[PDB]
Amino acid sequence: PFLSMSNLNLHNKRVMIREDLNVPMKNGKITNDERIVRALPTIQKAIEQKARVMILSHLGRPEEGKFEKEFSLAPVARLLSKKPLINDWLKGVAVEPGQAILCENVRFNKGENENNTELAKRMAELCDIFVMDAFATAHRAQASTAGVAAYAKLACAGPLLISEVEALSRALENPQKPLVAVVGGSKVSTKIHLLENLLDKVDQLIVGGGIANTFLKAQGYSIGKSLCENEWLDAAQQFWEKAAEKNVSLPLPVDVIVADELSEDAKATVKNIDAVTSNESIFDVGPNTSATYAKLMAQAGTIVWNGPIGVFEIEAFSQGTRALAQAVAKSTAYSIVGGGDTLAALDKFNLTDQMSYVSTAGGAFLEFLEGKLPAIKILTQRAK
Ligand SMILES: Nc1ncnc2c1ncn2[C@@H]1O[C@H](COP(=O)(O)OP(=O)(O)O)[C@@H](O)[C@H]1O
Ligand SMILES: [Mg+2]
Repeated sequence: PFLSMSNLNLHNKRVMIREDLNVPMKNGKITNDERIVRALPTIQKAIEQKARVMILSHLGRPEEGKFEKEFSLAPVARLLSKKPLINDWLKGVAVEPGQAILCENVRFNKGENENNTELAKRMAELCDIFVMDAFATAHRAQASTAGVAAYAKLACAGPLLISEVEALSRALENPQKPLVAVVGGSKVSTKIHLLENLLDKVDQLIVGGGIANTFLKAQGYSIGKSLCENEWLDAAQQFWEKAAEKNVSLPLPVDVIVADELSEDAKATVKNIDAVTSNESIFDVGPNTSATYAKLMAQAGTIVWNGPIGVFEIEAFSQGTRALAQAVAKSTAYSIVGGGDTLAALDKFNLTDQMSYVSTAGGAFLEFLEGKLPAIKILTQRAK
């Protein structure tokens, strides 16, 4: 699709690597460095080929033009060396072959967020080659993610954006069939565009949570005070029909666990969808349902899963989402998961390293599966 850092010669060149070093911080110190640990090899391969390395990154959300130490990449710069912070980097920097410097937070610059042309051209001035190695940022057009690549002598993607693209697109443009997609969450309305793209691709599709509750109500079931989006019932109904004529299996919950208050404390009751009374709510799938899911995972050649299928955070309402998680683990399909809350689940059940690929990207992960990304567009345009 586009050019890669592996296929380009970096000997003695000025190389500008955009990374996601946007780490959490507490009163001046780093609390989680997984992003640095992930970004390291890209920086090691550049140095090993004796590039003159300029490391580019964002941190928090500062006021453009207003320097504050709170959003300084200083602690990162110390933590990188252990594995200099350059401040006035736009006017130029000498960098010897084989060493690496970290430019100060790119979001300080007047014009980053608008993808200002002038700013971008100036960034492109400062380097021979630009390496977009920041998939978690690729879904927005900003001078440091999009503009710079538009006007840089030579532009390409780094190996991380490569791993992430390989995994996502592996399971979306020639999946080992059957492909199954599990999609859960609070709202149809935040995941409808994802459902649309996957519909043209999957063999089975499974909705969970709010989403499933909306679909069950579009079908005419009663679900009491369960979370649902009434305003998307027509959308859900029409999507159900589209699935039917494409022959995409779309099994809804046949049994659920309900309670009349959401807490570790109240009566959890396993029920047929028939039997949901007027002031109960659905918080999880039942055994019959999560056995149907368990079958499709076991038979799957590929799996894509975004969103827990019950209120897994409370313990009575977690059996459904664990069951599912375990099925994807034991399963032999190439599994791909993503989402803030889904990772949280995979962490709670300590099943994270059993999925073939875990995305930590959040929004860019989601927009890609929707079939929509500015960073990627330009990297190919330049490969051409
Ligand atoms: N039936 C339900 N009722 C209330 N909340 C739910 C229900 N199903 C799922 N949820 C909640 O929605 C969140 C998952 O939403 P979503 O953002 O789509 O997942 P992710 O962030 O993993 O992609 C979870 O935190 C979960 O507690
Ligand atoms: Mg659950």
